[PDB]
Amino acid sequence: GSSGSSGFDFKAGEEVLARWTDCRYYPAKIEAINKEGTFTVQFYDGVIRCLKRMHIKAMPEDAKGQDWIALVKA
Repeated sequence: GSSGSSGFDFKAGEEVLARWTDCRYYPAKIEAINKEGTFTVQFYDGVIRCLKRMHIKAMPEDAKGQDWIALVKA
């Protein structure tokens, strides 16, 4: 526990962040899941590589927009 539960949904075509040859994170998307014991991903440049879950993260709501966090009905 002690780390939240706000989301964990991952699928082929989902947009994500990943660590690259450069230590900074960058906008990417999932191309495949467990297909080669790894997560295949594609970057905005068009390049495709395979990584572990330990090098990939879900992007924030600020990277997508039009969210509903703390905007419940009344």
